Amino acid sequence: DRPLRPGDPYPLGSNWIEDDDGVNFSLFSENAEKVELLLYSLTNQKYPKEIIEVKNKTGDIWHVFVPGLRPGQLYAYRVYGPYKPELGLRFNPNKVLIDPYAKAINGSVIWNDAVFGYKIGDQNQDLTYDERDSGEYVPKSVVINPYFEWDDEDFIKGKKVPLKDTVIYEVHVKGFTKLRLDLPENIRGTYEGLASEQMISYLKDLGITTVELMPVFHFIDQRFLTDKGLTNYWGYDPINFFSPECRYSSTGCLGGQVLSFKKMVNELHNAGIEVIIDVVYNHTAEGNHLGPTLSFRGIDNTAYYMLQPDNKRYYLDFTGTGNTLNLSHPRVIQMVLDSLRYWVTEMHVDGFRFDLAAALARELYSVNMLNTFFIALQQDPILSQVKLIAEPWDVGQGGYQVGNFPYQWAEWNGKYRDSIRRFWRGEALPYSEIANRLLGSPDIYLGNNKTPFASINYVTSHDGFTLEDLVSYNQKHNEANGFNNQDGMNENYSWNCGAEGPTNDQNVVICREKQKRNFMITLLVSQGTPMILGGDELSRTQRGNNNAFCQDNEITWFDWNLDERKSKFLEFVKKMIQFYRAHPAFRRERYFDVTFYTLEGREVDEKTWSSPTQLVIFVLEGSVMDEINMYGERIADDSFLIILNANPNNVKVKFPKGKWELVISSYLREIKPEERIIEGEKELEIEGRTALVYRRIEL
Amino acid sequence: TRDRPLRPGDPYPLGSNWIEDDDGVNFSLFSENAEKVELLLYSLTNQKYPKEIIEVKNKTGDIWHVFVPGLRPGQLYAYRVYGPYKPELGLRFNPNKVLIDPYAKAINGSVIWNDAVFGYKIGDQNQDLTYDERDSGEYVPKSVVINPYFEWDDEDFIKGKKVPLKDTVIYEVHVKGFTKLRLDLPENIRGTYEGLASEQMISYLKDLGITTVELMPVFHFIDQRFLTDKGLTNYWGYDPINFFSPECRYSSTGCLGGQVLSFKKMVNELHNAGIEVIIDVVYNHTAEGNHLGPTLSFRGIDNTAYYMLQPDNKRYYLDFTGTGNTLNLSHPRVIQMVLDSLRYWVTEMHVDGFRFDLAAALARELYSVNMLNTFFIALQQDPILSQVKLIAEPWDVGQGGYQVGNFPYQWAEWNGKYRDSIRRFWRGEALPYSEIANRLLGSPDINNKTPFASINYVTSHDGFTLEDLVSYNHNEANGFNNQDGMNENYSWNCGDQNVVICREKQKRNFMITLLVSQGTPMILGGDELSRTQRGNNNAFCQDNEITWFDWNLDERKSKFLEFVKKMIQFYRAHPAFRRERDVTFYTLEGREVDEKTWSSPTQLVIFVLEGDSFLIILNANPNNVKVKFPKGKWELVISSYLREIKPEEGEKELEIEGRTALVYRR
Repeated sequence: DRPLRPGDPYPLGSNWIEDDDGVNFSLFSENAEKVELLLYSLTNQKYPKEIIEVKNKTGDIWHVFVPGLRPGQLYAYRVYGPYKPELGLRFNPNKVLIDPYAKAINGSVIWNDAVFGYKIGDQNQDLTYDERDSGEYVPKSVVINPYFEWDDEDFIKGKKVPLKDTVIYEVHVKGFTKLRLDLPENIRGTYEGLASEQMISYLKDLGITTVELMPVFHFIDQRFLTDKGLTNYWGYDPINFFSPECRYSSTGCLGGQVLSFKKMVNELHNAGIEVIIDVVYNHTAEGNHLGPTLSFRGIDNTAYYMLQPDNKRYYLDFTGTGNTLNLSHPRVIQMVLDSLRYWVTEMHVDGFRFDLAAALARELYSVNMLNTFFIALQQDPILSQVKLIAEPWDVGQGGYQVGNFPYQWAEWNGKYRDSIRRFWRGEALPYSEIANRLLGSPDIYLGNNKTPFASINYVTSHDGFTLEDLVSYNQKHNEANGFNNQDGMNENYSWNCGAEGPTNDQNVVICREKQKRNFMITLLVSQGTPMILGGDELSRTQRGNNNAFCQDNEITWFDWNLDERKSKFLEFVKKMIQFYRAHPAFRRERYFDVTFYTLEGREVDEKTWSSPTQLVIFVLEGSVMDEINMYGERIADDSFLIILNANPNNVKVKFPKGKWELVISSYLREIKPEERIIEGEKELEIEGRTALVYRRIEL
Repeated sequence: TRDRPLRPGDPYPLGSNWIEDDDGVNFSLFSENAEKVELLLYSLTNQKYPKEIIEVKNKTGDIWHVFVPGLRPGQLYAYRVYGPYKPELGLRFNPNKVLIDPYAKAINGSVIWNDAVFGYKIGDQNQDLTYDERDSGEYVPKSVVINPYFEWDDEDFIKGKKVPLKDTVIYEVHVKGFTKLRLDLPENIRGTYEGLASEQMISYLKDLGITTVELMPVFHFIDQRFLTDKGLTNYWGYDPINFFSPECRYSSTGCLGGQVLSFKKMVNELHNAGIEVIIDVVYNHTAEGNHLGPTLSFRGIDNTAYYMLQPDNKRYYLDFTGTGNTLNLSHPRVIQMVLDSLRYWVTEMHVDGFRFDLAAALARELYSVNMLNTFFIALQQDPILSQVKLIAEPWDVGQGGYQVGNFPYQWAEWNGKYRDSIRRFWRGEALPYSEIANRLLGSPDINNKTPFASINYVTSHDGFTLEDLVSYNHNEANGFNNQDGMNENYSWNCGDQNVVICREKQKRNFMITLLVSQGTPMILGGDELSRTQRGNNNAFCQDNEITWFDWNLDERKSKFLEFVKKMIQFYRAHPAFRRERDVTFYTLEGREVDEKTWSSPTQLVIFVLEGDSFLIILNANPNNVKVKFPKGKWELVISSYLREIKPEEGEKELEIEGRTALVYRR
C-alpha cells in the first residue's frame, strides 16, 4: 500500500535522487518471469526488512521508485524464472543476488553450501535445485551518495602526463602500506593509507608518475582457497564491475570504500600522480556450472554467459576460469563500457590495464565484437582520452585484426622482459634483437601505433619473480600456495647468482646487487614506457614464490626495513628514474639518430648486427626534438653513450669520438679517476656484468 | 612564432571551446594528413581580410590544437590547411580556401557563390586537377565561437516520462512554412525557431492535440550553385555542410550565436508545453558534392579521411545517394563526428529524437565499410543516445535482410508502403483483404516487429498533403523539365462542387483510418489547415507561397481542423488503439470472416476491440452495399459525412453510403 512509482529505466542500478526524496531502482533482465527488490536493515542481514515486487518494465529493464530510502540503504534481488539447466536456465529465487550495477558491496561472501543454487552434495550435481535461502551469506549491494568534492580541477581538466613521460608503478593496495608502521593501524594497507601524506611524498621522492593499482573491483576468495586457509590476495575474480573492493577500505563498507577511493585518487592527482587500475572483464567470479549463484547467473544466465550450444548447461571458457561474458548481447557489452565510463567520470581513474587481454580479445572476436568494441572506445567522449594497456595477441588466424587502436593504447612487452632477462643472464643474443628491444621494439610495432611508447617495458611484475627474487633464484618455490608447486610460470630466465635464496656469501650478494642495478638501468635507458614493480626499490622479496596470488601475508607485504643494502638500492633507483625523467633522449615519440658499436669501437655492419652478442654499445646521437609540450619551442638533449656488458668477463672497449663523462653505473665499487672522463678513443677496461652511461661534453 | 601568448591547449573537445576561467578560447581540429594548419581570426566588420593569422603548432595524434587568450563567445574564425595538391592521389589541400570547422556550433550566413570557392580553375581542360589561386575568404561564412550555457527549466519534462511511442502522435513540420504567413506575429519571428515557438503556436498545437513535432532539416546547409541560378533556394534542408549548427535562415536573433539561442528557447517552450522535438538529420553526404565541388570544409581539411574515394581513381568520389559524395564512415574520427553530432543535439540542444533521411543509403554506406552493426552497437550502449527516439525507413542491405543484431530501444520506421496501400483501397482499384487488414493492424508482417515500430503515415513531406493530390488525378517551377520526385502517389482527380464532391470525403477518410490503425500515426503539417502545394509532390526549392502554411481560414477548411482535432482526440483518449496486437472482423454482410474472402480484391473492412469496447466499420467505395451490424450493442461517436447526422444510425441494418467511413462503441 506504498506510494511507489514506476520510476525510470536509466540509469542502471540504484539511484538516489535528492529532489524526489528517494531512490530509483533498476535491473536488466530479459528472461525473468518476476523480479523482487529486497531492502535490508543494518541491524538484520538474514531476513529483508521489506520486499517489493518490481512490476514496471521498459523493454528488458525492470524498475521501481521507492520514496524515503537513502544513501547507505542495503538491498538485493530475487529473480524468478524457469530452472531447466539443460537449456542454460538457472533461475533460483532462493538465492539472494548482487545487483550488477551496485556501486558498493557490504563485505565478503560467507562460503556455505547454500550459495550455490544446486545440491552439493547430490550426484546429479548442477542438475539439481537447492531450496535453501542464500541471504545469510551474500553481502548486500548498497545505495551510495554519488556526490564528491573534487578539487583535482588542475589535473582532470585536461592535459595530464602522456605515455612519453610516464613511469608506471605496479602496486598492490594492501601490501603497499600493511607494514608502514608510521601509519595508524586501521588505515594500513588501505586506499586512504595509500594516498596518505608520507606515502605521497615517498612516491614523489621515488619519482614514479603513474600508479597501477592491482584489481580494485569487488572480488571473491575462491572456495578451494579458503578451505586451505588462504585468501585471494591479488584480486583477479570480479563479481561486480562498479564497486571498490571492501577489503581495502579504512572507512567501512557502506559507502566508505567509495568515499575513501574517491579521496585517495583526489590526493594522488593533486600530487601530480596518475591512477591506472588493473581490470578483469574476461570472466566473473561465478565460475562455471558448479560455481556459486551470486549475481549474473541468478539475474539472467542465458544473457550474460557464453553457453555451449548443444549443451547449454555448460559455459564456454577462454581463460581457464570457467566463464565468459556474453559480449554479443548489447547489455553485456554495455555493462563493460558502463564500467569503464563509471570509473573515469566518477572515480577519476586515468586509464585501465586489461588482465588476460589476449583472452578478452579472443572472447570479443568469438562473437564479432572486437573491432566494434574498439570503435566504441575510440568515439566515446570520455573513454577515448584515458590510457588503455593490454598485451599482444594474434587471433585466430590473427594479426590484431583491428581497424584502429586508441590514441593512448599500449601493450605489455613480455618479449622485452624475456630478452632482457636472458641477456644479463649471459645468453648471447642476436645483436639486432637485443638492440630492437632497447629501441622500443619497432619490429613488433610496424603499424600498431607508430610510437615506441605503445610498448610497456618491464623486467618484473606481479607475475613471477620480484626483481630481488629474479637475481636470487633458479626455480620457483610455490609450495606455500598448496598446489605441490605445479602452479606458476616455469620459464623464468632467472639466475640465483651462485646460491639459491638467502646466502651469507658476499660474493653471491655482490653479484646480486650489481645485477639488480644492471636491470634497472637497462630498463630506464630503453625507448618505450617503463613499468616498475612496486617493492623492487625496497628490494622486496617473496622468497622464491613466483605466483603469490593467494598469499595475503608476510610473504607479499612490503617490508619497510631500512637495511643499508636495501637503502643503497632505493637510492640507486631514485637516481636512475630521475635521470630518465631528466632527459628526453630516452623518450622519443618517433623511432618507428642512434648508432651502435662494436668492441673495437666501430660502427656495426651486418653479420656484427646479426650474430649473437653479449655486449651492447650505442650512442643516442642528436638532440633537436619537437618539442616539448608547449607552443613551438624545440629543445635539445645532451648526447649519451650506453655500454651494457653482460659478458661475465672483463672486456676492453674503444670509446667513440669526443669527451665522455660517466653519469651512472652498476659498479658497486668506487670509480677510478680514469673512468670519470674519457676522450680520444682511448680504451677502458670494462668489468664483466656491468652497465654504464656517459654523456658527451665536447664538442 | 607569433605572440600571443598562446597556450598549446587541449585536443578535446573537438571544435572551438571558450573557457571562462583562463579567459580564452580553445581550438581543436582533426586532420590526419595536414602538413600545416592556420587558425584565422576575424573582426565582425572586416571579413574579406583576416584580422589575425595564428599558426597551429601543436598536435596530439591527429588533432591540431591551440589556446588563444582573450577571445570570447561571438568570435569569428575559420581555418587554413596546408598539404599536398595531387588530386590524382586524392590529396587536394588548398590554403587559399577558407574552411569551416566541422565542429562549429554556429555559422555566419550562407555561401556567397563565386569562382573562388572551388579548388580548381572553375573553367579549364582538366577541371578537378587544376590548382586555383583565388582567396575564398569573403564568400565562405565564418565559424562562430559560441555561448554554451543556457538556462533550461524543462528539468521536469527532460526526466522522466517523455510521451512514449504508444501514446505518440507525430506532426511533421517545416520551420519557415509553419509561421511565415502567420501574420498576427512580428515581421521578424515569422519563419523562425522562436516564431514556431511563439506562445500563439504551442497553445495552437497543444490545442490541436499532437504530442511530438518532427522538424524538417536544421543542420546548417548551403545552396546548390547550381540551383539558385534558376532563382530558387533550397527550401528543404537535405543538403548539410555542418552537423552541429542550427541553420542561420530560421533565427529571429541573428547568426552569430542567436541560432543556438533561438533554438534552445524554442525547445524549452515546447518541452514546458509537454510536447516532443524530433529533428530531421542527414548523414549520407555533405554539401560539397563530388569533385568539381566547392572547397568549403572537409575537402580542404582532409580529403583522404572524410570522403570515400574511388580506388584506382582517387580523383573521384564514391556516391551512394546521387548527391556526389559519401562520408568515410570507416575512419574513426568520421564515425565519431556523426556520433558526436547526435550526442550534441540531445544533451546540448535538448532534442528528443532524430529521423535519418535516406536511411537505407546511410545503412548501405555504413555497410560498405563494415560499420552498420558497429554503428548500431555504439548507439545502444551510449548512455544518452540509447534513450532517444530513432526513425529511419526499411532497407534490405548487403547479403539480404537487415544485417543488424539488435536495434535501439525506441527504433521505428517510416512504413514506406502503408501509404501506398491506404492510397489504393480508397483509390478504388483491385485490393487484397489480408493486405489492408495488415496495414490497419500495425503491418505486423515486417524493426521490433511490435506495432509501435511502424510509422503509419498517410502523408509525408513528399507530395500531395492531403489531397493536394487528389488534384492530380506541379513540378514545373523546379527548373528541370518536370522529371523530379515520386512517379505516382496513387490518388483520384475527383473531377465545380459537383465535380469535387469527394475532396472533403478524400479528406476525413485517410484521417479516420490512420488514427484507428494500430501503431504510430504521422500527419504532414497543416493537413488540418488543408495545406496545398498547387499540385507539387517535390516542393524542395519552393521558398514560396506554394509551401508556406496558408493560415487564413477559407471556410472550407476550418470545419476540417475541428474534425481532425476531434478525430485525433479519440485516439488520444482510448488504450484500445495502443497495443502490440482481440481484433475482429466482418465482411459484407454481418458475416464473421472466413477464407474466401480473406484474399478478395475488393473494398470493405470492419473490426472490433473487446479487448472500453469499440465497433469500427470502414469502406471505400464506388457504390452502396448492404450493411448489418454484428453481435453486441452499437452507439455512434464519430464519422465522415456528405451531410449531417440523422437519424439514429442490439442488431439491425443501416445501411451505409459511398466514399465514407464510420464507427461505433459499446
